[PDB]
Amino acid sequence: QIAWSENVETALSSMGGGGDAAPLHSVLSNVEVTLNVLADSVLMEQPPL
Repeated sequence: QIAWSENVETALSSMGGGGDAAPLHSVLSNVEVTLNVLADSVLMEQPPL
């Protein structure tokens, strides 16, 4: 949560110049990428913790 919050804060601060392109997409992509790994890592067998 902290990493996501800092990333979004930095991206919004950078974008503050009247919509400077869209770095937020990268952040969003990052989340999706991470999510994909989780969606791949839950199918296998894992310890309960």
